[PDB]
Amino acid sequence: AQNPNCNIMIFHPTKEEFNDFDKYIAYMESQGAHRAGLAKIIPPKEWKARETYDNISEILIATPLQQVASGRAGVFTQYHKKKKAMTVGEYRHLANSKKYQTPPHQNFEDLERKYWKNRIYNSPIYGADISGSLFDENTKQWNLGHLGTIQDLLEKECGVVIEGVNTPYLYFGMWKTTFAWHTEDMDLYSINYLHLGEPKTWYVVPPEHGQRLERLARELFPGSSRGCGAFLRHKVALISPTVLKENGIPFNRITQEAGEFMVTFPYGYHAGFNHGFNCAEAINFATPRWIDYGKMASQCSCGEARVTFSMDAFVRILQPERYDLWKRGQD
Ligand SMILES: O=C(O)CNC(=O)C(=O)O
Ligand SMILES: [Mg+2]
Ligand code: NI
Ligand SMILES: [Zn+2]
Repeated sequence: AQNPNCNIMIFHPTKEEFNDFDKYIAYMESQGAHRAGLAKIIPPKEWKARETYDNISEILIATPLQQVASGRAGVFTQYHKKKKAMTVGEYRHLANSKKYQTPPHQNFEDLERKYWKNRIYNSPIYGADISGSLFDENTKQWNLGHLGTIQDLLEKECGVVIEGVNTPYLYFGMWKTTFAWHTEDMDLYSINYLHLGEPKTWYVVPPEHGQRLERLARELFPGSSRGCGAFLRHKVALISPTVLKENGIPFNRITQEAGEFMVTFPYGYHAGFNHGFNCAEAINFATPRWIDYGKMASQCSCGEARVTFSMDAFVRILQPERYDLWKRGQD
């Protein structure tokens, strides 16, 4: 078995190997990359996502989210308070203000220590979940707006044509902005490209050990667990690496820098934080190997998780027994 310790693997494809996206994902999996739940892909030196980022300031962040924490430094939840709209140029100036800017630090490890010590005492503002793309239309390789759609993959594997579309999302971050512990909708893959700015640190649990993380979460968030049998779908819970280590939960960590891709694999729980002002683009995708994970994915039916239009068909076809209850949650 390849990669039996479930380490995060880093890949350096050549420009020739960067042509065929599906084939390269399959290659990474042949080397055991999926066992980690997360892989890094460094593009060939010939490749670029677009020519420059000099003209992005007028993009609108319609609903910036202030991420307010509750709990203790290593075990907390966050809620999202909606703020007034602002442009990317306004948000960058805010990120760089004395109130929000990254503190002085020695290296990524020192900054990680400061994040876990101090995150709860601040409320950073995240420009998350903005439909759109920063890839140039002429970028032919690993263009996250030109991938094969999940609806087409389901149709190719299973023969059933379904409604829905699959488009990318932009994330504008600042110091301490946080993504809570989660797997993707319907335990899909994700791919994330860090277009510009400061790094993003990731934590990940191997898919084979995801249920260990879920059992810890039920212990640590006992009211949330009584409320919902899949409350990590709410995407609000944070647990620090120190707490994971104290409870014996297998996990790994890695820092993504500008110009790098990350791929998350089906049922790979992940969480993390931004180091300073940045912009990432991400989208979900599927392969043949995903189908069995989609059929088994947990679902929130309490009403909190509320998701996209296109998830309806995935539940309806892959999980017909659950469909009625899940849809009640959505309505
Ligand atoms: O970048 C973020 O805030 C969160 N991203 C992801 O969870 C992802 O790409 O799967
Ligand atoms: Mg602009
Ligand atoms: Ni994710
Ligand atoms: Zn729920």
